[PDB]
Amino acid sequence: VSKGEAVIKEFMRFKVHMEGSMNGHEFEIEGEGEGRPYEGTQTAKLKVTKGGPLPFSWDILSPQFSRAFIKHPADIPDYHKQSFPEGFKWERVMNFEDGGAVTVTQDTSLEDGTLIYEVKLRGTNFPPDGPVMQKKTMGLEADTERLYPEDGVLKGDIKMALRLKDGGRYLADVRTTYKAKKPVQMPGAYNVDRKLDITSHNEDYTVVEQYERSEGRHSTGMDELY
Ligand code: NA
Ligand code: NA
Repeated sequence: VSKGEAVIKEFMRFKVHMEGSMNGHEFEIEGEGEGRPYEGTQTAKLKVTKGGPLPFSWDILSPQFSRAFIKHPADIPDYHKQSFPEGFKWERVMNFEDGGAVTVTQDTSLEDGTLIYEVKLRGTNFPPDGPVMQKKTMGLEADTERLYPEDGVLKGDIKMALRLKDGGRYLADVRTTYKAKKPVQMPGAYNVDRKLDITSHNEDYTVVEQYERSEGRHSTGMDELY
């Protein structure tokens, strides 16, 4: 626990705005959320404000809507919670098994006690007849982010799996750098286990609600072939 880290309260709200494009199609999202940052739980309500109804799966967007809301055991310091009031940024690459590619950048700030999220997304090389652009996915399976500290940043990697409507999994590798806007006490390497659910949506996905539970843990031990 660091001095000033109690600016992240037991209950916190956020506002989010995304500007994005998928295979050259521009869109925008606006939303709001809330959660229990020390319990690792949160919800959000998102609305499509431009480019709707989206001609692609919501599951591409859902992991882009909140790093203050991760539970930690007592001996893993919270990189993101310590970054306040200044906050942090992140830079992500998603590489899908069929060659779809997504670059995402994000800014997190704090204004009058509310967390402010600005997201920029560019997706390219999605097969037009693939499960993303045909809207044939059915949410994210629970996954694990392996995080390690380097040069005052955190580097994360996720083996991500989207459920397919017709059965089976559609995989991605998701690599992200997380960058505090000031120096903070760094954790060791550790894992974040996560389950993100779409709890409700209107028929055309112009209004979407999501929930996530995120928990930090140690690894038990890595660079093995099998
Ligand atoms: Na998160
Ligand atoms: Na879901």
